[PDB]
Amino acid sequence: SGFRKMAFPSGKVEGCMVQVTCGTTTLNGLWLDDVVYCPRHVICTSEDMLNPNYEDLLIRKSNHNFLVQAGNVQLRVIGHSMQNCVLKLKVDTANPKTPKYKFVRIQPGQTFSVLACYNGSPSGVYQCAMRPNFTIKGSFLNGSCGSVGFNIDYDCVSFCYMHHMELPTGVHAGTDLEGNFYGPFVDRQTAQAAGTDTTITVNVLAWLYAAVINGDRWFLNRFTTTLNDFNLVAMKYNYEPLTQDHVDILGPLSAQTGIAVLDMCASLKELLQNGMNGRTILGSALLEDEFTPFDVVRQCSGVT
Amino acid sequence: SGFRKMAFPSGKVEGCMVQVTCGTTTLNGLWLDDVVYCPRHVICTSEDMLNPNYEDLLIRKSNHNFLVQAGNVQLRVIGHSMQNCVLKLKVDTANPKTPKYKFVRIQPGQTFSVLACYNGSPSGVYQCAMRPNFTIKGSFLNGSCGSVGFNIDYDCVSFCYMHHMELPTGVHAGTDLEGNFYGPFVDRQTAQAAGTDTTITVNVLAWLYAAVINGDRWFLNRFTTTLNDFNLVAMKYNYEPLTQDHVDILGPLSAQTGIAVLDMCASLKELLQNGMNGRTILGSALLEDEFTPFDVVRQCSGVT
Ligand SMILES: *C(=N)[C@H](C[C@@H]1CCNC1=O)NC(=O)[C@H](Cc1ccccc1)NC(=O)[C@@H](NC(=O)OC(C)(C)C)C(C)(C)C
Ligand SMILES: *C(=N)[C@H](C[C@@H]1CCNC1=O)NC(=O)[C@H](Cc1ccccc1)NC(=O)[C@@H](NC(=O)OC(C)(C)C)C(C)(C)C
Repeated sequence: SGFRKMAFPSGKVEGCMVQVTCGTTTLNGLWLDDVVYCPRHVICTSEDMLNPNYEDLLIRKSNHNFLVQAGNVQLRVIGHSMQNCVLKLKVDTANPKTPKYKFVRIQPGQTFSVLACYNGSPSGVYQCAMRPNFTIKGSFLNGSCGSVGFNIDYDCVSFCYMHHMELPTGVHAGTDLEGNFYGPFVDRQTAQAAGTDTTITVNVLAWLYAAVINGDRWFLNRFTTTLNDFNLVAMKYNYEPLTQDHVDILGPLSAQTGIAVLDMCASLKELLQNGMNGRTILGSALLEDEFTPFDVVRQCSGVT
Repeated sequence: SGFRKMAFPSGKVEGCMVQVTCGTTTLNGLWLDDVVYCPRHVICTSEDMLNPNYEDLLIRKSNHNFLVQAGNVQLRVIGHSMQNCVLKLKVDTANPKTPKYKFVRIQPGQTFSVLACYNGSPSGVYQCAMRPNFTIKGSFLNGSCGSVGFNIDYDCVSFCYMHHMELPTGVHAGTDLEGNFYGPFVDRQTAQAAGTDTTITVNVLAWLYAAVINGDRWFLNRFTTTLNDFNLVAMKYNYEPLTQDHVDILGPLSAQTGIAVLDMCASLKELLQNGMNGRTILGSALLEDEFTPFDVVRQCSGVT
């Protein structure tokens, strides 16, 4: 038992990280087969981002303007192209540690692991959720761009995030591996900011189910609520309205525990209105919303 | 910026995990050079732990009673011995992915990463602290024993924990890699339990310094306290008394931020007495005590 914010083992992704240098800018790239993926802003100088014409900037560059270092070894760039906000550098060597992989675009509320990298080398791993405002609560410093977010299925790495920028409140925005930013954010110097960050209701309910699986049952009550009644409370306290689709994906956890989804909603509704009596659920004095229903099943049974 | 509970990249340790089977018991082992380390309880049946004489149990066994599987490959056990609560199985093949490594025993309050494993295969990674009651807040299921905890220096993996058992409150106890349990716990069926879990004061102060580095400064005040005055407040709210040694190791963070340690103690003292105004520090409504002063420096600057 016990329940922790748990990341995927990073070894498969560690073998894909390389360093990309263009001019005086150094960041990380993702080396899969004979292609290296990295943020396109690597071609900007300190004073190119004010009004960056990425097309003109890249047209001015050639292959020898891009340096790729894999550990101690220089990889020779033999081609380059741009796809949305991602630069694609063709190299003369296929990565011998290329994993089976997919490029996926996730929905808000879904989770993934981040391998934070500097100088093309792994530094740390942590678990993130794509917030409803399309930011993530990362930990990133100078040189971290090109770090990736991912999930693992069996032996297949699903890459879903590449890091580009930090917003004024210390949260972060990036793209999928096709270069399309999550949310309305862009790799330009405009007055961008994270909006209000709503609590992911279906994730909180999943975490409450995790608590029941772990023997924490004090918050359950014998009186059911309605979806409309629960949502009335959910708009206050800044929770996402619970949809029928969200009720649906909580089904497997409801069947496993014997607690009807609307009974758990009644429990959550009571917790919001009366507050937690300085009390812990899974050892936390707060409701956690960065576990999906699939995350709970994986950690509680699927890992075995 | 941003600050997250961050684990070390697990790839170096993933290559050391193997599966160990004895009788009907299957768990994980750590394969370094030509030795496999695993909990000695693997030699017990379901009804041997009531009064286990591990010496007699191991004397009855031979090499062919131990099966070690590294991925798809059986490793031949050619020797066996017991050191404290750890079994050491000599195999005929040295691990080709053996990292540079050390066996270390950590102090309470220090942190490490856990690679949770099942069937000798990595499942997830998360960050733990050795609690003052000598337990860790892990996430472990059946078959997880032999999962290890570690820190990484440069290229050297410092193994500090191997998982053995779960206590009634859903926390966990284990040994160092020499087989000596942390705390008063034993691999026997006695009425063991985690005691009161004290808050690691020096870690909370370190995290407050991390908040200042990240631009969170609202909790600072211009009035200093004394160590004795702070500790009077610290015994209430169940904080560890702050020692001069703890003040010492906060020195580098105090110099970096310009905030004297006793000024941060005054800030912490005010936070405990008046509570947090539903307010967030680093986006958390609570004080976090699972980051050491070295953890803060690593995440804020050292990773670059
Ligand atoms: C990439 N290495 C770097 C990562 C950030 C450094 C500080 N924390 C981070 O997460 N990102 C940047 O430097 C980007 C520009 C860039 C560079 C290389 C590749 C891709 C993108 N710039 C910023 O994140 C920037 N934010 C910013 O301008 O925010 C606005 C647009 C004003 C809302 C700064 C954090 C550097 C101020
Ligand atoms: C190892 N695979 C297993 C891991 C635990 C299963 C449930 N969560 C876990 O962390 N540990 C055990 O099964 C141990 C015995 C053992 C087996 C193999 C190697 C080493 C040790 N037993 C327990 O953890 C046990 N706790 C227990 O008896 O607690 C007392 C001693 C009564 C306080 C159980 C969790 C299985 C009840």
